[PDB]
Amino acid sequence: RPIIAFMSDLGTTDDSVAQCKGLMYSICPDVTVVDVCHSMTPWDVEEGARYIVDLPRFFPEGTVFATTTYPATGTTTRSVAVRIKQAAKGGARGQWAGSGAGFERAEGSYIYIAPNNGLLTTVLEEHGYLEAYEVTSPKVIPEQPEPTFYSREMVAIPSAHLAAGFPLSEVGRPLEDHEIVRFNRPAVEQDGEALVGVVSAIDHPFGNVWTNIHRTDLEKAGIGYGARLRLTLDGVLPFEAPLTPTFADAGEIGNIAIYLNSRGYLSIARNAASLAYPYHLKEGMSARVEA
Amino acid sequence: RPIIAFMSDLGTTDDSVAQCKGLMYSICPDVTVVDVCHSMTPWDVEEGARYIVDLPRFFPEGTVFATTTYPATGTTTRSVAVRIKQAAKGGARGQWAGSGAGFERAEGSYIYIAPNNGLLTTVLEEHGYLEAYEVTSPKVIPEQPEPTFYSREMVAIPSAHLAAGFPLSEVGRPLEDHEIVRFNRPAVEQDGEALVGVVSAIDHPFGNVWTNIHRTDLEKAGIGYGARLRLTLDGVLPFEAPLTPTFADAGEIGNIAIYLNSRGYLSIARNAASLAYPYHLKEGMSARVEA
Amino acid sequence: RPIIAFMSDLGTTDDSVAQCKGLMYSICPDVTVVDVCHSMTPWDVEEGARYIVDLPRFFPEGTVFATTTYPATGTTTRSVAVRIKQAAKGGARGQWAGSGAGFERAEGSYIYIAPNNGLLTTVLEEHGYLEAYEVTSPKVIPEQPEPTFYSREMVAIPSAHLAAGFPLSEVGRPLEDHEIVRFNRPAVEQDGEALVGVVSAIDHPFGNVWTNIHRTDLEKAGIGYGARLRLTLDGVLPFEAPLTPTFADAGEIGNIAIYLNSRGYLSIARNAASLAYPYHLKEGMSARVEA
Amino acid sequence: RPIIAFMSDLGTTDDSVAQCKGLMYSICPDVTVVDVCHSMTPWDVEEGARYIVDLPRFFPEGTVFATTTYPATGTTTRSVAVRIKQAAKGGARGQWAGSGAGFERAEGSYIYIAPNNGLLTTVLEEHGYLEAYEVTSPKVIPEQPEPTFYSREMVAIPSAHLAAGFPLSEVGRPLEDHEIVRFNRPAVEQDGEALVGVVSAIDHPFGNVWTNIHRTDLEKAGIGYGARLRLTLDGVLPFEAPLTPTFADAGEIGNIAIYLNSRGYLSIARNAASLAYPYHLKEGMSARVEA
Amino acid sequence: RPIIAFMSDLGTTDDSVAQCKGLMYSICPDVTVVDVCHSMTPWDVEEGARYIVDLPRFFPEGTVFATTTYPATGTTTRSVAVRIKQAAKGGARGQWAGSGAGFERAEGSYIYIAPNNGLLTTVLEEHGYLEAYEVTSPKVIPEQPEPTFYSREMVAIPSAHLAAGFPLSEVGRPLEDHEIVRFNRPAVEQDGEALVGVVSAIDHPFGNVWTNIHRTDLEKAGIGYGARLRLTLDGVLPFEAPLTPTFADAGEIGNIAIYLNSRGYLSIARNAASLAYPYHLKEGMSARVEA
Amino acid sequence: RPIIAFMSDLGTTDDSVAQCKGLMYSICPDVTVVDVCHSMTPWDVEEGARYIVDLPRFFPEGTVFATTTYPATGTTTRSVAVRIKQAAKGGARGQWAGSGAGFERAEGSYIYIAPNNGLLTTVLEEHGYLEAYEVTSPKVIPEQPEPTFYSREMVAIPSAHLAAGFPLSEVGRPLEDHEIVRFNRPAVEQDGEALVGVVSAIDHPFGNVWTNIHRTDLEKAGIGYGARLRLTLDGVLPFEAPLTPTFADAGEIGNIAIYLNSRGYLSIARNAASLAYPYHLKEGMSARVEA
Ligand SMILES: CN(CC[C@H](N)C(=O)O)C[C@H]1O[C@@H](n2cnc3c(N)ncnc32)[C@H](O)[C@@H]1O
Ligand SMILES: CN(CC[C@H](N)C(=O)O)C[C@H]1O[C@@H](n2cnc3c(N)ncnc32)[C@H](O)[C@@H]1O
Ligand SMILES: CN(CC[C@H](N)C(=O)O)C[C@H]1O[C@@H](n2cnc3c(N)ncnc32)[C@H](O)[C@@H]1O
Ligand SMILES: CN(CC[C@H](N)C(=O)O)C[C@H]1O[C@@H](n2cnc3c(N)ncnc32)[C@H](O)[C@@H]1O
Ligand SMILES: CN(CC[C@H](N)C(=O)O)C[C@H]1O[C@@H](n2cnc3c(N)ncnc32)[C@H](O)[C@@H]1O
Ligand SMILES: CN(CC[C@H](N)C(=O)O)C[C@H]1O[C@@H](n2cnc3c(N)ncnc32)[C@H](O)[C@@H]1O
Ligand SMILES: [Cl-]
Ligand SMILES: [Cl-]
Ligand SMILES: [Cl-]
Ligand SMILES: [Cl-]
Ligand SMILES: [Cl-]
Ligand SMILES: [Cl-]
Ligand SMILES: [Cl-]
Ligand SMILES: [Cl-]
Ligand SMILES: [Cl-]
Ligand SMILES: [Cl-]
Ligand SMILES: [Cl-]
Ligand SMILES: [Cl-]
Repeated sequence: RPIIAFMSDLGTTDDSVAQCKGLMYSICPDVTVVDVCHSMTPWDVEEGARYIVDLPRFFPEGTVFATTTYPATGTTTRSVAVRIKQAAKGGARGQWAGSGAGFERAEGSYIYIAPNNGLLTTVLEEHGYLEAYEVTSPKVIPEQPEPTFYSREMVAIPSAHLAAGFPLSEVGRPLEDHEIVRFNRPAVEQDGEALVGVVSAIDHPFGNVWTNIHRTDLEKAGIGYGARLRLTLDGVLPFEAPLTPTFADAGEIGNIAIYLNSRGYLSIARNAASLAYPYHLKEGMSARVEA
Repeated sequence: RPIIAFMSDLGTTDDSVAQCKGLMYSICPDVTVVDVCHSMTPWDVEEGARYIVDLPRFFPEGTVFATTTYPATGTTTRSVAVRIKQAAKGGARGQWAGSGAGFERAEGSYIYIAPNNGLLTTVLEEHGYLEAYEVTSPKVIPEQPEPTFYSREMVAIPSAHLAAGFPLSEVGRPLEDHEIVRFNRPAVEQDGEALVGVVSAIDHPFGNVWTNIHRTDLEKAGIGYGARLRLTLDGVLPFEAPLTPTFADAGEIGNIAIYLNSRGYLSIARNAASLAYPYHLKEGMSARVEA
Repeated sequence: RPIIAFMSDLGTTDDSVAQCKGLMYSICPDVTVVDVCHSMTPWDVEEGARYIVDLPRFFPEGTVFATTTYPATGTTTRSVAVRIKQAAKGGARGQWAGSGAGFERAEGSYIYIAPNNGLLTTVLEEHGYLEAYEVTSPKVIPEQPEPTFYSREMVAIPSAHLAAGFPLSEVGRPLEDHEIVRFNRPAVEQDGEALVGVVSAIDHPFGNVWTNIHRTDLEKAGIGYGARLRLTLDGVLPFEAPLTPTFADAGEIGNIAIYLNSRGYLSIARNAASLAYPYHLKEGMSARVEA
Repeated sequence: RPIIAFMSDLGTTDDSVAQCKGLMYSICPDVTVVDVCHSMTPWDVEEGARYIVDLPRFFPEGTVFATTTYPATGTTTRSVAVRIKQAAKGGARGQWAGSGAGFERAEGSYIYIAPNNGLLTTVLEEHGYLEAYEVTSPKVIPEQPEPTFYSREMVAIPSAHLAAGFPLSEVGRPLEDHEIVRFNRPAVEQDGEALVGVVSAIDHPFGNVWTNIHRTDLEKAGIGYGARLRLTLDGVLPFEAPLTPTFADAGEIGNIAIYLNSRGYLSIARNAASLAYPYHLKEGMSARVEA
Repeated sequence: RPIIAFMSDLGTTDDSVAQCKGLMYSICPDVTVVDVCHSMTPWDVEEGARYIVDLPRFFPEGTVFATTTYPATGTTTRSVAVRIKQAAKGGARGQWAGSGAGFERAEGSYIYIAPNNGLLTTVLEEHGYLEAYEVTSPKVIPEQPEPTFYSREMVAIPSAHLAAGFPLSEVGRPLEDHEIVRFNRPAVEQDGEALVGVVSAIDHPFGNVWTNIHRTDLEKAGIGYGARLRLTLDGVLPFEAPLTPTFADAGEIGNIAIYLNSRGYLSIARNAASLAYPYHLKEGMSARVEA
Repeated sequence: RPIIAFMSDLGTTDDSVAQCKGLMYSICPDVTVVDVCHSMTPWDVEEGARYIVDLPRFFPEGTVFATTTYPATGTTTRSVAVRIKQAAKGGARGQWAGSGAGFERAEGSYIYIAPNNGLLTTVLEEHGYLEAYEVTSPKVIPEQPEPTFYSREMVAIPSAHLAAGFPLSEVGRPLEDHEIVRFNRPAVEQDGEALVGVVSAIDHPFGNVWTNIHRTDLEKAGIGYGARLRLTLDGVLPFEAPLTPTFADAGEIGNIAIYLNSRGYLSIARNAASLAYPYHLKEGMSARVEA
């Protein structure tokens, strides 16, 4: 029962992902391959990062995360394979996932394999890591890798060797911290009483609006449930709602809800209606909150 | 070899379904998770119902159906879990599904777990039920459920415990019939000789048109295969064809076929062309039929 | 550990695929069902063949390929089931898939089951076959098949039996070669010294442009890597670049790459930018290439 | 130098308007035909009234306003022709139009000729009338009018006669006030101290938002220039700004301006940027304003 | 008091029409320039013809029609200038236009000037002509015409000289009939009892549907006002209504009306709703009619 | 017979332009008002400039050009009224407009009145000017101008006083050169043998592609008709055609034509087909030409 959770930019409109899965079953016959999603904006490492950072706590320990967008495919670049440290609690409150008090996950229990292009930036900062390796061994990758399909050659193939029990430390040399590429994560700016950030994503298929203002940012300003907030979107939209746990707390259908989403971030929405879709609100718009 | 069949409004554009699956594999190591679909219109209980009602006869006995759109997520509402009575024949003819004479399914062989918001209305009407329970036991749900993710906390998680052998009767107290929420199903109206109903769904990806006029409505009007019919849509666009078993019976490509779809309902299409898409025909438009 | 790899025109918007899968697990409890894709243009047998021709070398031996668009559903037409001969190398170069030197596949190791409507044309061409059978036995298909769902009745259901070790030769009588329906794939012509083909596909989600001009057409025109090419699309949009192994060979982000794709065909792209989407480039547009 | 100012739902995509104009020049060789607009939503009598109510103070005395949407063309309905009383001041302030102190207009100086379908409702309200006649005389309309072109037959043709000095009282019998069809224009209500109206128009091509909240509603709520206002559109999008004379009062390009428009109504805009288009704001959406 | 009526494909999005007008006012100081329309599909001679054929009876005698789409601009081609014979009655009934009994127009009273590219095909068929000349004299056209602006050089300019009194016979040599280019007009075909033709135009801005089935085609089939008809469009969508003079005869708003439009052609609409726009009905679709 | 040629950003979808025209006929009863166009992108002074720079040679001397986009409406800014110097030849060759050798225009014969916002930048540089005045006199503008309608108050009103014969020098004080606001006109860059500029506009309704590379730029490189050119659009589209006078010179319909447009600028198009529309080519894309 080893598991590979597969997140790519290959789409679901042809056999690309299927080619990867075939090789995964060829290499690790008893594997379960779980699709994260294959629908990310290609080459957008910051977005792919979002789909992979919250994963470990939800999976049984020993799960391998094969995560890939590879614009540098067919170059001398090689992937990185990391064993993370903290599985890490998540959500609005910061807790373990599961029934009861949740399923506590041990440390050093998940492997991420990805292009060394910054895709694992937030995984590394939010979980830490115990070890990190360049993926170079002809035992886990092709000697002649397909120039335009490194998402298969350099992620999917070796992830299945790792899931079969190939020793992580044998995929290639240890990587020093600085050799692991990171993208810049823009910071939430304290601006007087206000916290100033950005709309980080539109929560599809609902049209909810997610910000990069985390619960840790809020509580450092002393903002918890009940706080009457002004959340200004796009510079000109001063929404006004108390912070509430969930959508229905806005009252009637269509009413504005300000809440902490399931990833732990300040968000805004309408109760059982779309906020973002009718007004064509977008990722990257400004987002400011204050009491 | 347990199965959970998972129908949600979570989409496939981020890791939401994957989080649910990870937890299901965590609780039930031997489980196969089968995706039904995740693309339904959020908060549309009637549409979600369409995707789940026809499923039992196709699945092995003991299958759990985890089915969720959750607009009341984070409120005091709790899920219902039901053991259905009859697996129920289906199709245009009413038969068991599978090779040969079909696979006959024993009574009481499927469980649905769902928000108690009306999603199971047509499940209960067409399959009946033997027992129904409120889902409240912290052995099957989180002690501290994520306010905005009840689809995972109150459906995916306890569905995996049920797959894993947790006694159905122990999830919570029994629910009496009037405690199970139901949506209203508009009836097919008789109008002299005409049967008057609705376009219930556009059949994607083909653009066939499905009505809520059932084969039983037709055979009580005396209408059977070979009958010449006038089927009028949106009030303005009429169509004339004999009633035929299939699309190619219309003759040339693009010719109007009027038929019974695989769910047992009167439908209209073009032979290997799209009907709905060029004329922008939509669900909710009226549908009138008469010999 | 039997595998069924499943390609259809059923979509992922309702329960259609799940109904097939449920019957697959019913017949073959052991089975792993792998989705290829379900998003193909309904009834486009050439597009469907594209999503299935390159699969075998990637999969474990014994894999059954359930591949289906069925616009003749409900007619006297019966499916064809074939055991292919060569797994066949693929790629820009022509190699076995996998780590190290790749994994060689024994001959006669895969079964395709599909409508006899030409969908397997390129599979048969590129792989050959050892045996081909009409699928008629009530042991593998329903005695009374659903008229509008032959993709389930005549492909999905019998594919699961074949995965379960049902003898291929026992599905029905042998089919002679002339009874296996084919489509004609237009040839790559020569206008003087230029190669005149077609855009065979837009490569989603990247927007890359794929032509029907194969490696072997290039090498018999004396076109090798490094050759400066003019490629004109749709008879008006000209593009110029060396033939290179990959996208990054183009240099700056956005620059034109002319390359061989992972399927072995002359393709054209922007480096980590979309070519097709901004210019609304389409499958079926002409592609001419000159040195 | 007679003038006919011409407003219709005829469009500018075929020869319809030119056919009317040709007949106008035929009857009144002297005439100047001025287009108001021909792009109104067909059959929307409220929108049409908007394009004609503010015209008189701008035009030379004696001007005939040929104003027409005619969804009842071809019926026994006959047009109404009225001589209005007050030319009426307009604008954000309420002034005469023109250079210096403006040009005063004598009373009873303009004729409107239109279908008796409510199109002149606001014209009659804001201008009053001295006389109103049914248009029936064969001297001014065709003996056998084109059934589908009453905008020409019953408005354009008789308007040219009236421009040519045909006696208004001789077009047909006097109409009593109750025989002149009106629409009801919804009032601006008061929810506590907030003013609750509607978006009356998107102001093309700028994308400005126009409400039905007039200067006089503002001044009887004690709202003057400089007052800080919260204006919410469609029940969810909030905007905040002082009431100012113009767009540039907002400051930076893109900043919210809340202002009185040239027609005298509370409006909202971005300064030299579009407000409506990015947010897909629409006529008919609710508008609430609070101090 | 001369008039030039100006129909072009120049659009109204820049100064192209204004340049033409300036020159027309320059040549003919006393002229009124009446815009017909400028929005026709460029290079569509058949569509351009529709906008000009019905015009003469509406205009004063001596009017010049300057009508131009010019794909052969800058070539050796030269315009044709024609004095038509009969002004021709029109409408659904066939009558003179105007008040009273209509304005009867004398023979030989209108000139059309146009590219000799077939634009005047239906002008000549319906009005006849008395004389036709090639436009070549440098007294009416530029000595050095702008290669890409023949609509101005070879139509607008000489149209103004003709308005200004330049002898028609002096523009260039006479053109014999076979020297005047004609487009082919597909005939209305008889098919048993049905009349089979085409959707000739969508009637913008309303979305009414116009066919090329003339009233004469109807009255030779015995069809008159009150006849119950089945009118089928695009082959698939049929419609049933009596033939009525106008829209409101269909009864309720949105009801199907089948009528004769103001150009004398069989048409189909909804009563004060759009037919074409919701169902995306287009010009070129087939149209079949029968009692 | 005085003429006002009116170019605004007011659109044609309401009565805005009509309000201006009414005041024009009120102030100058014998005026002819010619519409240039009212469809420019609001506040885009560089585009408005394009619609007004080529005008004078086409109009009779003494014509007044009322040209306006006024984002600074309701501020202390006042318009500028200029008498230009050279009427200026135009077109592919640089010639006078009209029949024969064209209509030669005297110097000092046209007045432009516009916002002092840079709209007259190219008018001034291509025609020069003899005098320039601030428009401030209450004899030609309102004492209380409508804050949001300066296109009427500050352009349309005083243009009609000027057309009536109000002395230009009496509208307000003389303006020094530096007080006349100019926008930056980016230069065509000589880059080796290449001329490097930009796509200046899409020529609607055709989809022709206009560049800012003028005939004077070309001939300074020695490029005339016949020159085999490479015109690279958008960095990646190396079109190849000889420079020819007109579209048809490309040969068959759809073929690429490179030519000098009627404004004197290097352009590219297809013969009687659209270049820009199918490929979504846009203003502001790079444009490079070379031999
Ligand atoms: C939000 N869904 C979780 C996935 C989400 N992308 C996340 O990562 O938190 C869970 C459930 O919330 C419900 N939901 C989502 N948005 C709303 C909303 N605005 N109002 C009411 N219910 C909502 C949906 O029915 C869905 O089943
Ligand atoms: C209709 N498909 C079943 C899924 C469908 N949503 C259902 O629930 O019945 C099965 C097969 O019917 C074929 N089909 C669907 N619509 C048409 C049509 N209009 N004409 C011809 N074939 C069709 C498709 O190729 C598909 O493989
Ligand atoms: C191309 N992908 C393979 C699937 C493809 N449909 C095929 O069948 O070859 C593999 C990787 O190539 C990368 N890729 C695709 N297109 C481009 C491009 N135009 N520029 C740079 N990288 C690209 C993607 O990030 C993806 O991870
Ligand atoms: C608003 N225009 C008047 C027509 C308007 N439809 C009305 O009836 O008031 C006049 C001038 O105001 C300017 N204008 C319009 N909207 C804006 C805006 N949002 N910001 C700055 N200027 C604007 C335009 O450039 C135009 O020349
Ligand atoms: C180009 N038209 C002039 C207006 C243009 N906006 C200009 O300012 O030069 C003049 C005539 O050229 C013809 N024309 C324009 N573009 C093409 C083309 N690409 N191919 C053939 N004819 C064309 C049209 O029919 C039109 O009547
Ligand atoms: C149809 N209009 C004539 C122009 C038309 N393009 C023609 O050439 O006949 C005249 C009047 O008929 C009315 N009209 C047009 N279509 C409809 C319709 N479908 N229902 C009711 N009234 C209509 C319009 O309001 C318009 O003012
Ligand atoms: Cl929604
Ligand atoms: Cl958008
Ligand atoms: Cl237990
Ligand atoms: Cl739509
Ligand atoms: Cl059969
Ligand atoms: Cl498109
Ligand atoms: Cl009548
Ligand atoms: Cl919209
Ligand atoms: Cl003369
Ligand atoms: Cl369309
Ligand atoms: Cl076009
Ligand atoms: Cl676009």
